[PDB]
Amino acid sequence: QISVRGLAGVENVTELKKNFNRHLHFTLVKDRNVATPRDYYFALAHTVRDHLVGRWIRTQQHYYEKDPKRIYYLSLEFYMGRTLQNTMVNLALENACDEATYQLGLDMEELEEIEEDAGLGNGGLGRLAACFLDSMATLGLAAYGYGIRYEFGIFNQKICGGWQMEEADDWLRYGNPWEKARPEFTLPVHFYGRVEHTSQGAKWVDTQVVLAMPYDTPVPGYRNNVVNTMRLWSAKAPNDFNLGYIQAVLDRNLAENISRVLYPNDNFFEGKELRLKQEYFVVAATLQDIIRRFKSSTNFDAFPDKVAIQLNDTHPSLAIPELMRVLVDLERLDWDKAWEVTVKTCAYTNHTVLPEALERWPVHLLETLLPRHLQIIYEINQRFLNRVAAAFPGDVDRLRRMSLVEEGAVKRINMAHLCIAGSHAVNGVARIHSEILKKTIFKDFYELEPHKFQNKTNGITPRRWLVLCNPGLAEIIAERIGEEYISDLDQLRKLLSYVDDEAFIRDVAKVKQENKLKFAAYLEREYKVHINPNSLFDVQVKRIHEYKRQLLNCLHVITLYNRIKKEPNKFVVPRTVMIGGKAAPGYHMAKMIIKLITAIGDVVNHDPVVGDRLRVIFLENYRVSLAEKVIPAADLSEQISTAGTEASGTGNMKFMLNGALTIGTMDGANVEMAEEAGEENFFIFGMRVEDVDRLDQRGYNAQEYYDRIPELRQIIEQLSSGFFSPKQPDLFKDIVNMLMHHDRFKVFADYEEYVKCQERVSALYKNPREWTRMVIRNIATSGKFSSDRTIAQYAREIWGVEPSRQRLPA
Amino acid sequence: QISVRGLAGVENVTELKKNFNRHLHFTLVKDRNVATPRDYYFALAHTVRDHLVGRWIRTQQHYYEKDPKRIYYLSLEFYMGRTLQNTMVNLALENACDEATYQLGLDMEELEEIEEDAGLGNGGLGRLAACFLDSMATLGLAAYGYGIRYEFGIFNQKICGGWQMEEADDWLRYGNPWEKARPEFTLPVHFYGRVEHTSQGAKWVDTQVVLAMPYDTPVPGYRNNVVNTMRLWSAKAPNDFNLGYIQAVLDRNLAENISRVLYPNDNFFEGKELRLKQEYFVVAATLQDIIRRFKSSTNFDAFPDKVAIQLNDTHPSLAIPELMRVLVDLERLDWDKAWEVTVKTCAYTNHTVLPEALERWPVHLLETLLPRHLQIIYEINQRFLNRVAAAFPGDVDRLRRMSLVEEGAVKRINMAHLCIAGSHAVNGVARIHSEILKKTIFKDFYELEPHKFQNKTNGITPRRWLVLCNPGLAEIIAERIGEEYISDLDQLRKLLSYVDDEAFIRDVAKVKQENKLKFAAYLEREYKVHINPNSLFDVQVKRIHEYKRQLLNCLHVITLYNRIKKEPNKFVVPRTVMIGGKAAPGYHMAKMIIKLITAIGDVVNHDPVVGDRLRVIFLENYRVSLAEKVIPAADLSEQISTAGTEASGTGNMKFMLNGALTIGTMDGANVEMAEEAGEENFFIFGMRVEDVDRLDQRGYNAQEYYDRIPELRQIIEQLSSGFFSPKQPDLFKDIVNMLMHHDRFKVFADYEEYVKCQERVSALYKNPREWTRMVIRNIATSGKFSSDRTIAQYAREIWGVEPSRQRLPA
Ligand SMILES: O=C(NC(=O)c1cc2ccccc2[nH]1)N[C@@H]1O[C@H](CO)[C@@H](O)[C@H](O)[C@H]1O
Ligand SMILES: O=C(NC(=O)c1cc2ccccc2[nH]1)N[C@@H]1O[C@H](CO)[C@@H](O)[C@H](O)[C@H]1O
Ligand SMILES: O=C(NC(=O)c1cc2ccccc2[nH]1)N[C@@H]1O[C@H](CO)[C@@H](O)[C@H](O)[C@H]1O
Ligand SMILES: O=C(NC(=O)c1cc2ccccc2[nH]1)N[C@@H]1O[C@H](CO)[C@@H](O)[C@H](O)[C@H]1O
Ligand SMILES: *Cc1c(COP(=O)(O)O)cnc(C)c1O
Ligand SMILES: *Cc1c(COP(=O)(O)O)cnc(C)c1O
Repeated sequence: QISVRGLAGVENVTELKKNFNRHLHFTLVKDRNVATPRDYYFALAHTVRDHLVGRWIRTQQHYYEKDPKRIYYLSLEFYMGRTLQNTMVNLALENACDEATYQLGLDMEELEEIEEDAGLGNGGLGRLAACFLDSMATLGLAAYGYGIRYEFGIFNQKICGGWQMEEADDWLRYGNPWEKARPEFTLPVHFYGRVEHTSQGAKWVDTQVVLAMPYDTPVPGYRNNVVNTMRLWSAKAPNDFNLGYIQAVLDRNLAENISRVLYPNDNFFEGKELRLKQEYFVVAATLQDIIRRFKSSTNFDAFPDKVAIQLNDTHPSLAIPELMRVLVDLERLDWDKAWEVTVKTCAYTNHTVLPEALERWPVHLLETLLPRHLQIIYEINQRFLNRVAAAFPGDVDRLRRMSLVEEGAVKRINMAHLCIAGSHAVNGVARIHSEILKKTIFKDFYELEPHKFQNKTNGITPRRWLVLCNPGLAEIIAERIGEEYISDLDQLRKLLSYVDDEAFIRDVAKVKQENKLKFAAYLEREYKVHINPNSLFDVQVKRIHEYKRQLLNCLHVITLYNRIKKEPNKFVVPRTVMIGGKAAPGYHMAKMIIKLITAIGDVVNHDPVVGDRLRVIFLENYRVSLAEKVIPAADLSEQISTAGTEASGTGNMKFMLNGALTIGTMDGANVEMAEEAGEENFFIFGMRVEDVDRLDQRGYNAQEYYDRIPELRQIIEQLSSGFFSPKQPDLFKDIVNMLMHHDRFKVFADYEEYVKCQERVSALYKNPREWTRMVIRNIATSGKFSSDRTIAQYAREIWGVEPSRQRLPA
Repeated sequence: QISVRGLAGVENVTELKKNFNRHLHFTLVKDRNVATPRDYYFALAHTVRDHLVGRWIRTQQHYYEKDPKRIYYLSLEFYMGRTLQNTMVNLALENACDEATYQLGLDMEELEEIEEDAGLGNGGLGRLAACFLDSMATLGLAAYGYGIRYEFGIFNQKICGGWQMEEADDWLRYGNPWEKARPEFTLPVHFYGRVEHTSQGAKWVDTQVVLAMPYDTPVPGYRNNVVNTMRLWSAKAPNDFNLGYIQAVLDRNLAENISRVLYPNDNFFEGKELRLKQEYFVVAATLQDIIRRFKSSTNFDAFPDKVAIQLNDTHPSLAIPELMRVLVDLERLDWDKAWEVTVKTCAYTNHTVLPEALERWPVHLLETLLPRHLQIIYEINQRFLNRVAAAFPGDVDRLRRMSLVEEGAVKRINMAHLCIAGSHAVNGVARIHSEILKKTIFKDFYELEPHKFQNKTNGITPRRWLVLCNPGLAEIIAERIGEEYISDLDQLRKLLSYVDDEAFIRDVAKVKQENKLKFAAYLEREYKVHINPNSLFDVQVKRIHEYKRQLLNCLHVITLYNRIKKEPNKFVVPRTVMIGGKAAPGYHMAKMIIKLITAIGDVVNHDPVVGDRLRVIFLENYRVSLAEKVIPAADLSEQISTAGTEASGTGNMKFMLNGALTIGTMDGANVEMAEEAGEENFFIFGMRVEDVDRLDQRGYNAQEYYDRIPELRQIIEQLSSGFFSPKQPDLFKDIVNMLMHHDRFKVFADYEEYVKCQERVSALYKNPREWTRMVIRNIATSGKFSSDRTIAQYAREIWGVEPSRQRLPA
């Protein structure tokens, strides 16, 4: 149908049809008489999967022959989403499969909706890992993603009586065609025990053993015949575990619980033992795998020349002391040499400056679970602090600030401090964030070792986030500038010479309208909710957090409602306000915010005077597959975090690429997005980082804003009096109390500028031609935010490897 | 190589080779450079599996079109063993696969040894179910085996310091190519809750739900293109289960523990809640499946015309009240009609008369777990006892004897009584056993309903137990009488005209010698134990039980040792005495018996004066795959249970078919085996059932035998003094105490006759020609003991269906 989806050659279509029928018969044990849509999905998945095999085997043997430096990306989260369409896109099989299925009497888009998301992440950090894998394969790097195969990913969200309910994400129930179990490569992981000091160094003895069984998933590059590997570890009990008899067999569950479920708390670090076990589990199994592969190429001087380990936050930070443990205790290297190798091997990426999110493990937990690692951490700390003392003589407070060990009621290990000490490179994820790290939380470390600190601005893959989710836009771009931009996104700059092109203006607006119509139809069919497709689609989708200020959006919504009620017969630009995202199960305030959004909808959506001029919808179960639907449909992207709190954001980049305009603060990557597009093409409002600092020095008094802004006062009175909860008048008392007395994120301080800025959005939307021209200026300058750019920078500036767009033979 | 293994056609071999290579590549994601023997096994399994698919689909659609009466075989145990060779045998693919693999540079026999046994049973009862499935498919019956997919089967046995150690049988670790998961056919099973009595009958409410997910395994008939199904249920938690958050997800393990492990206690009924859950789990899921299939052919009058349910012991006895529950509470049938349907549908097979093995469930357990079923059981009991009272007026003691409810400290439900009341047919498993049921434990029930009581003598499948395990014997038989005997075992009678045939005598002896050489080589390679292949192979393999009298065998072994020590320079017929079998983990005496056997070996095997004249070996980890190796190698089959205790035995039949002579009591099927072969061709010794009864009336005094038999006295003195345990002199005090004071199975009473009979065995073995002639007379009369005969009798006399050897189109 469309060019970017590839060729549907007669020979290919014929072969796909027969292989589909072969799998339906031999693999699924079904015929066309009893087969269901799910059976058809699986037949197609197996058919497409077959095309990966040759490339997967030959990519891996190519790495063995050429022996390049290997990149190991360690993460507790990989937010992959669906695999079928992405695989077809990267193999140029989409049109051929569409034709093959069509000739068999099937709708491929219907089959695609059957696949479960691989939801092995919470949000941004997990999705970044996924985009990175796609980019590393596209750029021909010898890269491996290592993580945990959770039996249950991020919970499915149900909304019941306006409240979030959590249900288990049983994503493996029907099987996973994309993984290959590798039981033959199972490795042991050790826990508990004790340290014995002998004549020839320390020995870690009397341990309990859990087995790590790998499952491999192919990661195809974009049309370069490269297929890399994501290896996820699953926990298995040894066969003599607990070996009255029945109970011993049942108790195997305790060991296997390590890989059972993803921790869904992305707001607040909780020092839970099971989480610590998960972190060591992935680190210990992965490092054994790395060392084995290195030995199968005695001398560890060349280790950092052949191995790079990237730590996705501090979650896999135990890699540092584990590598030291193996090198010192098992390989018998001297400490100084092992440390040199470790530092040159490891690099650390930070994703937030919020203090409550930072990992600070109680010493007593590490003492019991990982006694040798604690001893190694203590030794690292002493040697590090001796360096600090030598560089800054007499600065005793610096010594306590920089220590890996934090004193207090309970002693804790600061895992970020461990990561900085043990890595040759530390990076933030957007320019402003990286600067904040050097000026604030890691200031002391920057002063000691300035060369370690870098920036790597985040990005998104244009395969999933344009070609896959928005083929209509990809095609109209391809018609003008060709197909090369898909792996070279900077080429989008060529679209600037089309800003006054009448045909292109019409085509861009048409694609958006089609996407909006499709999403409006999705909402009616799956949820029975009615929306006006002609309204401005105002979208805020992301995890629910106070710092992300969904509450500020709520205040604007109520403002618009109140203004309509005051002047009913005055024209306003119609809006559909959509808010979606999951709340961490133990985050009370976030759960209250969800209830508020639904409560506002209950009032607004049923007011006859409002009509179709304002609609408020909570998008249930926001996840990767839903993002792929809603982002192409969006007109306005809400990126409204308090300046200095969102490290980067990546949803922002997805919206920019797909033809939405952005209303945002100068926070995270918003700054660079505005820099690329031009400030005149961005709806920028509110306090800058410097303004927040000034307010903190003075003291934030929310009462001041309440007293001076009548429209804000009305909203607070409505919330407190029970206007949005008639049967439970004091339901939102916690929200009001927080806003008035304990608001860390200064919601009231940005209220006036936000509402005014929103008025300017509505003004521009009244002029469809000028709206679309500004959209074109955004899409055309989105090139910097390709994860291909991000990965090329990691490769050149941290890992010491050169990317390549050269094809492997098919 | 050999005729019975089929043709190796050029076209077939070529196609098998290419499909092997296709699976190694696409399915296993390997090439010949990195593939291991295990990978090669899996490639072959997938290749052979492909040949089942068409036949499996067309068999099932054939049953849908013809709509014959369906047979449902309900069992908690299916002892299947390995599947690869059996599938090849039944599809006539063995020679072709042998050639295909040979041309690829692989030894098929080496690949076959990689497959894990499906050890989903304890012994005889579980293996009977497996042989029955094979026979039902071979006889063209529309039959379904229903059971539980245990994650862990019967434990692997390790011998450490002479003691049994148990380790988990993790049989699914590398995957199971023979099962097809059917998640789409998942059904709910209900537990706990309470009964509510409304205007329109009882309702079972407030239950907890566990899901039953089926896995289907193909059961191929012998070269008739029939492929039936074994459906095994796996336990799954519902997605809202327990739905702080983390714990709720982890707690899903509690529901899923239902299908975790096979109970290994085959000696003593233990009223454990988890076992009760397993029994209801299989019954509830199965009956829903049956009713659904019946409705997809309103009127349940035709139910017994279309459905037969066979209960393998009382383990699935809850089928009776569950069927009543569905018919009365859900379908709204009146009680009397539902009861008529139930009785005509169900039949019960008993497997033991030992009181401690009979299921007697505490009422309090059923009250809590299955409150509606208990109410139904009470109603069944009242109506049944009203019938007893009408037939035998004034016989008050008969009423308490026949009650389903047993009074005492704790009230219990006798599940055997439930089965008899609710079944139209009750059978024992050998003629003597069936007679014992009518004269003793079920005497009252036989007097009330004599027409219900039947015999169905057990059998074994000649596919697994001759063609598969002993191809050399199968071939020499086939050379004389053709191939038809494999599905018509009565044809073996034709071999009687070869008893004086010099060529056949030589061929039978040669095959035995080859089998003995092969097994002697197996013992050296896998266990490093040395045996003399020229010695008489004296074998007792079966689960360790006091009633099976491994201890009597032990006494004979020590007798032979003592006689050698007394007269060292006298010739004795050399023997290798092999004893193998698992003990239930909580059966102390059985564990002591294993230790005794190894302790005897430790003394006997290292005595220089003995030399190679006597060797005692404990065969570790006895299981189906090991039985297939040792049985063909055996000269003497030990079947020495106390008369009246072994219901049938089936190991006895396996040995008879494979050219061993039998030393045995007149117990179980031994009686019929001796009847078929002629008593002159069997080594029969010891008390008959009548002799045991006489001794019980008088009182068994072991001291009498000890006082009157000097050779027995010596052995007891050796055991007590610490001759077989020098460092732990009183190790065997428990065994001596039991034998002297508390022996339920009268070991001493059969000692003298046993030793004398064993002397006659040795005498015959000195004459190779006459030994072999007697062997021929045994093999030639083994035909009755085909499970094809057994199943034909069940079909005609219980199920009301006619078997067929007619082929389905390929
Ligand atoms: O597709 C699958 N087929 C079989 O397991 C199967 C076909 C067949 C034919 C005859 C006899 C036995 C047979 N068995 N299995 C799925 O293969 C998926 C993709 O690898 C797995 O994720 C999933 O766990 C597994 O259920
Ligand atoms: O997604 C992020 N963090 C987590 O998911 C997270 C789970 C967790 C568990 C325990 C302790 C800490 C934890 N954190 N950070 C995002 O990471 C994205 C990728 O850099 C950024 O764009 C975005 O600004 C940032 O908020
Ligand atoms: O044989 C199997 N192959 C795969 O799972 C597989 C091939 C492949 C190629 C590219 C990308 C992904 C891929 N995945 N799976 C086994 O299939 C067996 C037989 O059905 C199962 O018992 C067992 O659980 C399962 O591991
Ligand atoms: O194998 C048998 N029984 C069991 O495995 C068994 C497990 C179990 C658990 C709880 C309660 C009772 C239990 N029992 N019985 C054999 O069943 C065989 C098949 O009929 C006979 O040949 C043989 O004589 C007989 O001993
Ligand atoms: C991109 C993405 C995110 C990250 O969004 P931010 O707005 O940058 O926090 C979270 N969840 C999903 C499903 C995503 O796709
Ligand atoms: C046949 C068989 C049995 C039953 O043997 P009996 O001697 O009849 O108790 C037990 N275990 C296995 C593995 C068998 O094959």
